Amino acid sequence: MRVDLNSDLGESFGRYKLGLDEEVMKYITSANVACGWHAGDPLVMRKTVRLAKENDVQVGAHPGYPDLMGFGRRYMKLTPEEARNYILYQVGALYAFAKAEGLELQHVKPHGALYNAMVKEEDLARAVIEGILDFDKDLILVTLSNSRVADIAEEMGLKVAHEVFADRAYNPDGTLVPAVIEDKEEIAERVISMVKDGGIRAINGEWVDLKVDTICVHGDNPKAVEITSYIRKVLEEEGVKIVPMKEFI
Amino acid sequence: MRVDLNSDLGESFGRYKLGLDEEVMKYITSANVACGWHAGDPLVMRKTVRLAKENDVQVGAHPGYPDLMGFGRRYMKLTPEEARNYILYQVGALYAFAKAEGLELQHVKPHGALYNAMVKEEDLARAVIEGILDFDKDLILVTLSNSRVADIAEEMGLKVAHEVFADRAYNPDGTLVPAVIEDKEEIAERVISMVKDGGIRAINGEWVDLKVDTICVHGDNPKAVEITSYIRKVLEEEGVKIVPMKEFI
Amino acid sequence: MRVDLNSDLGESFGRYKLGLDEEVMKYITSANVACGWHAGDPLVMRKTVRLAKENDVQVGAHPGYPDLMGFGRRYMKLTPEEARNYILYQVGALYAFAKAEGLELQHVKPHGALYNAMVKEEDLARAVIEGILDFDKDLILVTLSNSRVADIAEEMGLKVAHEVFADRAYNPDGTLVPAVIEDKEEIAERVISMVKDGGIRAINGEWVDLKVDTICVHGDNPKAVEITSYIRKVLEEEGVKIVPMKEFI
Amino acid sequence: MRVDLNSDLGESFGRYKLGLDEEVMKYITSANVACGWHAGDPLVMRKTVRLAKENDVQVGAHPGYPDLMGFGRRYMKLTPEEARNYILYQVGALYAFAKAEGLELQHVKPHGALYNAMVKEEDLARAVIEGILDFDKDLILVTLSNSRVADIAEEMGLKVAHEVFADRAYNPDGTLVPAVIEDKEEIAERVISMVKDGGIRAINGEWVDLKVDTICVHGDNPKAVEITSYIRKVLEEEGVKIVPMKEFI
Repeated sequence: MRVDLNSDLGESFGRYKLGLDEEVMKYITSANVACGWHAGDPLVMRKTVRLAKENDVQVGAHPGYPDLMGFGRRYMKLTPEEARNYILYQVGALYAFAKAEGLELQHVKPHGALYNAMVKEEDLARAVIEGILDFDKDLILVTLSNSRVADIAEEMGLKVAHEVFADRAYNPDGTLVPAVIEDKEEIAERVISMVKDGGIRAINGEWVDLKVDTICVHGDNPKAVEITSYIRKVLEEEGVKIVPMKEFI
Repeated sequence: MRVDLNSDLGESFGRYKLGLDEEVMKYITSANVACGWHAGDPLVMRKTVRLAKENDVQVGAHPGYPDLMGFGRRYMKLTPEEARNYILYQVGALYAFAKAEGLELQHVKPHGALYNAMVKEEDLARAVIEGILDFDKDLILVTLSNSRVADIAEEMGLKVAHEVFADRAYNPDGTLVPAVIEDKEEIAERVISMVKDGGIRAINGEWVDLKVDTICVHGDNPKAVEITSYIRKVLEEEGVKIVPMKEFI
Repeated sequence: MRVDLNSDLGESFGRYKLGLDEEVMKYITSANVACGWHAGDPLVMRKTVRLAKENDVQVGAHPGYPDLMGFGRRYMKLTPEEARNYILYQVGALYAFAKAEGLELQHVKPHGALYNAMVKEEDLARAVIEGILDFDKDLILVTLSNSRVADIAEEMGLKVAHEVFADRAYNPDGTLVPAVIEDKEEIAERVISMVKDGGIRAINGEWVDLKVDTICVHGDNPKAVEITSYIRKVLEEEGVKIVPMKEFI
Repeated sequence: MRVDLNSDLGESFGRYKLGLDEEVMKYITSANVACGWHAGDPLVMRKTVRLAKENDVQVGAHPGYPDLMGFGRRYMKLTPEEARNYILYQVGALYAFAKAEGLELQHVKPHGALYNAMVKEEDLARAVIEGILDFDKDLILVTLSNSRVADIAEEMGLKVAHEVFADRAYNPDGTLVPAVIEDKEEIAERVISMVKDGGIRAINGEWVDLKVDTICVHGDNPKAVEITSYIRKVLEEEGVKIVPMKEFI
């Protein structure tokens, strides 16, 4: 068993500090760094990439819609070429920071509403993938496990990592319900089911098959960091190899 | 005699078309593409880089202050690390587009107020140069001919190209007066003096020594494109080799 | 017969000049001034309001989505309270300029994608109307002639002006086709049919009943200004009283 | 003895919560609400104004430079007409929210770098005051106690409130040192000296005469709220009347 632990970092902006990046960076293998559009800024990006380097964490881009006010959690209708180039712009911006710190970008994980819209609109998913291919065909796309987005990525020649969410309730079709488990013990249970059994039961009890390459964890507060630490703890005890996506995708 | 002809392009934004990029691209050797902060956007950047590729024009970054409303022509007080990373962010953003089109970035020419502030503040000039070095130590910095900025670049190990302005009046110290010659014949005269004699007379008649590596030309309207075409015309007749900076810097 | 002529003005931004505001201001009765979100800025707003005052033109707000890059022509999913307060913010911003010039705001006409989304989503139309009511219950909402938006405005107690587009093709249901008549003679024909006959034929020939309170005209270029002048010309010859909405709504 | 207690509120933005507005709103008499340029947004503005109404707190505008990334703490060179209209825009935006909640704006207190720049540049101070006069000549300007800005306001016909900072060290000339007292007991001491003795000693021991109309207090965290509560506590014990500026300016 092998799995990657990813977390959205560098989500602070200007005067506002969001999350506990340095703390959670001690448990994850991959960081999805905001690119200044839905969150983050140059100073936050440089700091986050530096922290990743010091913690031996892989850096990937976390592009989003041009909506700071909405934290990229609101749908914006974009043409395919707009989405393609908007993704390209953000990946390049973050790349400069990885380069400045002697690191290489590993992946690209779209943020919030963009992530959700790609799952629902195949043309948008294709546009985003095209933007990634424009920059580096070796980049790994992080998307919803077993989703059509993954099939499209494979069809277009882009490596893809199937992402699961242990603290989120699932619908029978594999999509997430718009319930969020809060106790670390229960979350740990779900993590084990996913890695050990390749699935989890949906809110109606139906079994959902899941490909597990990476698990999204959080570090918004001490409590979240606590849960993340425990997830790592349990995975280690189960003999699961915790390694970055680049090592097995 | 050899010289590069550079022009600020991709200065359009959203709905607004600024300049005649495709037309002027036929006469220049280097394009300074806006990076979305003071002007430009992802679509404009992609289009401008594509046009450069088709016209065999070298692409360089034209970063500016985060002030769209002011077109980057207003001073903003930045800390050295802010300036360093703000430059890095914009260079990376443009790099993605050059990469997408199979091109390599050649230079970095700061825009408007940032360009002027670097000439006046050595600590700011150093911060910008550090940001460029963070990305690619092979990039060429375009700055005011014979200015202290050029000396600082050399001291820090960054190649630098001395820029002159044939349609701008000069002060005895080599800085530009905050008068803009309008007739192409007169502008052509100044171009010849600079390349042929390594200088020009200031507004008070005093001779100003100038190192001439690149000449800034414009394409804001048919008239400007006309002047630019004539400048190329006259330089050709004088036996001057018109080639991109990378070939001789 | 009476009718108002409105035009979207103050759509310039920063360095970019858009349209021929001063010229077209000589023919219209109402100006819809951008509020800095999809276009416009403080200087453009002050200038446009000053021009309206000098030309005895009524000023109204032209709020849009927070998307400068897309000129407010892209749908953004907003919650009802977000839309309500986003409208309120923009109306207040423009109000300050009307006040500074001794003028009172007459109306509110949503811009681009927001205008279109209101026609399609009753909850969004209601949210926008609530925002207007929050500021001044005497403001007139400009919306698509005979649309459900108008009925909602009436139900909520807000005066509404039915808007028609003489240079746009219509669908049988009263909505516009996503064709734009270009010859002023033909446009003039449509203007006459609307004011004289209270309707126009859709693209399939079916008659469309239209309430005509205000006609949207343009001034993007000399040609558009030419058409606008002609529209005024023909309306005058037909004995139609050209007056601002406040005089008859 | 009478004094107003003001605090910068509504400084949150989008996803980011800054300060403890509702808590500190229980001790102050005047709130300086951000206008969306350096901080704040429509939802934060509406919420803050609603909270002020519920706590019987006066609302004033807290305009700043168009620099979210820098939280308005960075100098930006503006022309007098730019500053005038930039202030006007923000005051109007906030006014809409006060109006929506049945409240009237009481004052205008510039934020961060703009506040500091006005103290240093008389032409900028004049431009800001002109912008306020453009909107409502009855608005009160909050500025540095005994500063030239206050004299300019008086000369231009705008009421002005002299502001002091009990937790900040002073220079002999009345300006603040770029030290911040942290213990509430010491801060309380300074508050008493200012209200009781009309002054405080500068860092070098020299007595500084101060006009005391309003005291800036904070609510960034429980500790700051604690200090603010204590300040109110001590002022009450000293028999000082704590009332909003409009009641005595």
